[PDB]
Order: sequence, then structure tokens, then C-alpha cells
Amino acid sequence: GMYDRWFSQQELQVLPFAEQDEQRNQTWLELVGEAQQLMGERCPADEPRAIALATRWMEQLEQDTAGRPEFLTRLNEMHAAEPQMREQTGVTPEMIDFITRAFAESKLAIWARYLNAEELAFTRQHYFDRLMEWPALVADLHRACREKRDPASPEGQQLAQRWLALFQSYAGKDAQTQQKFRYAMEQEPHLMKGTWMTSEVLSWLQQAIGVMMRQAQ
Ligand SMILES: COc1cc2c(cc1OCCCC(=O)Nc1cc(C(=O)Nc3ccc4sc(C(=O)Nc5cn(C)c(C(=O)SC[C@@H](O)[C@H](O)CS)n5)cc4c3)n(C)c1)N=C[C@@H]1CCCN1C2=O
Ligand SMILES: CCOC(=O)c1nc(NC(=O)c2cc3cc(NC(=O)c4cc(NC(=O)CCCOc5cc6c(cc5OC)C(=O)N5CCC[C@H]5C=N6)cn4C)ccc3s2)cn1C
Repeated sequence: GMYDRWFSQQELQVLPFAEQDEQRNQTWLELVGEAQQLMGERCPADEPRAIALATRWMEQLEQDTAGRPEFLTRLNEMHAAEPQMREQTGVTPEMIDFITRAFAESKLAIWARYLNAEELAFTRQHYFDRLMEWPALVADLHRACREKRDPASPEGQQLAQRWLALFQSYAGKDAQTQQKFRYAMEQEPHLMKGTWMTSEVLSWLQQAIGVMMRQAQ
């Protein structure tokens, strides 16, 4: 079995995509149908329909991976490697790329109200630079939260420093710009949609960052 070569039996018990679910299949039929439509029209990634689709799409993926970021990586790799996956779902690499760009536009459209033109141009340019490293970090943040580790611990501060590096890769290294991203997150919860970042894990990360800022302040 395809799913058996890609996931452990313990993972297949927790993976919603493993379970039969007619509602979920109908939802994905509609998501893929709308993607094909918009791509057929050559709809730009910043069009309101593209932004709305990408948001719903990523929220659906968050549900169907049970909020486990490492299952997103696995599913992307399966789609790249397994012709049977592309047949089953109708999701093409072009489609994943379209959704990836529209999802970025959905964040940039919110940030545009909190950043100056220069900060937004930097973030638009550098958004994708280290994008692929986020799932592994979000996974480790999920583990640190569940294993109720101390944000102030050396291992907690290793996660805070890893977060800072990935964040600065798209935000830049200006302390004032970082506070604008923080303010945007506080004012616009919709920024967190499709990021695998639950309020519980964000709260833990916020504590770890708090410690990091005050040590060498
Ligand atoms: C030590 O503190 C406490 C201790 C105790 C406390 C409380 C405590 O709380 C007080 C601390 C509160 C505080 O001053 N905090 C803080 C914060 C900041 C700050 O700068 N935040 C920030 C900025 C930008 C982003 S941007 C962001 C973020 O996450 N971005 C992001 C996420 N993703 C996923 C991405 C991506 O691009 S990936 C995109 C997707 O498509 C992928 O697919 C993902 S899979 N970007 C976060 C932030 C945060 N500053 C400056 C300060 N109380 C309890 C305990 C009990 C005993 C005593 N205690 C305690 O000991
Ligand atoms: C870097 C970090 O990662 C990212 O940033 C990122 N990762 C992503 N990943 C994705 O987008 C992903 C999407 C999905 C979707 C799934 N979907 C499913 O499991 C699924 C779908 C379904 N679907 C169905 O029941 C509907 C019947 C099949 O429909 C068709 C079938 C159909 C074609 C067309 C079809 O419909 C129009 C076709 O023309 N065809 C196309 C060629 C073949 C021919 C025949 N087949 C069920 N399930 C269970 C699973 C995993 C992923 S991962 C996106 N971003 C932004």
C-alpha cells in the first residue's frame, strides 16, 4: 500500500486522510475544482478568489493532517514521488505552487496594513528563502509545548533562536520591524490560519522569545 510505505502504523491511526470520510472527499473535490477553474482563467495569485481559496485549502490541510506539520511534508513528498497520489487527489505540482503563491499573497495583504512599503517589499522578496524549514521548527515547537518543557531552558532558547533566524529570513533584522509583525499577529488572528500554529504553541513560543530578548538586553 502507498500509505503503508510512507507512514508508520502508529501515524496511520492518527492521520485523518487514512480514515474513510465522504464529507472530506467532497470538500477536496470542490477545493481542487476551484483551483483548476482559477488556473484555467490564468487568475493571478493576489486575486481575492485565489487568496480566499488558498486560506480555506490550507485550513483543510491543517484539519486533515490533525495539526501535525510533519504530515504536510510527507504529503508534499508523496505527491512529488507517487503517480498514484496525483491520480487519487487531482492535485498537480503546478496547483500546489499556485496555492503556495496565493497563500503568501493572503499574508502579504494583511501585513501591507502594518508594514511600510520598504518592509513589505523585503518580506515579499524573501518570504520563500527558508520557507521549507518551517514545518520541522513548528513540529519541534509542538513537541516542546506537549512535553511542557521550560521556555527559559537551554533547549527552549535553542527553539527561540531557530525561530528568530527563520523569522528574520523574511522580516529582516530591525527590532522595530519585528514589533510590527508582533502587532499584526495580535490584531489579525487570521495570519495564523494554515500555519499549524495553535494558540497554545504560539503562547509557549511568545514566552521563549520573551526570555531571549531580556537575556542580552
Ligand atoms: C518569559 O515570559 C514569560 C515567562 C513566564 C510566564 C509568562 C511569560 O510571558 C512573558 C513574555 C511575553 C513577551 O514579552 N514576549 C515577547 C514576544 C516578542 C516578539 O518579538 N514576538 C513576535 C514577533 C514576531 C512574530 S512572527 C511569529 C511567527 O510565528 N511567525 C511565523 C510563523 N510561521 C509558521 C511563519 C512562516 O512563515 S511558515 C508559513 C507556513 O505556510 C508553513 O507551512 C508552516 S508549517 N512565520 C511570532 C512572532 C512573535 N517580544 C519582543 C517579546 N508565565 C508563566 C510561567 C509560570 C511560572 C512563571 N512563568 C514564566 O516564566
Ligand atoms: C512548504 C510547506 O508546504 C506548503 O507550503 C504547501 N504544501 C501544500 N500541499 C498541498 O497543496 C496539498 C494538497 C493535498 C491534497 C490531498 N488530497 C487528498 O488526499 C484527497 C483529494 C480527494 N479528492 C476526491 O476525493 C475527489 C475525486 C478525485 O478528483 C479528481 C481526480 C483527478 C482529476 C481531477 C479531480 O477532481 C477535479 C484530474 O483531472 N486528474 C489530474 C491528473 C489525473 C486526473 C485524475 N484524477 C480525496 N482526498 C482524500 C492530500 C494531500 C495534499 S498536500 C500546499 N502548500 C502551500
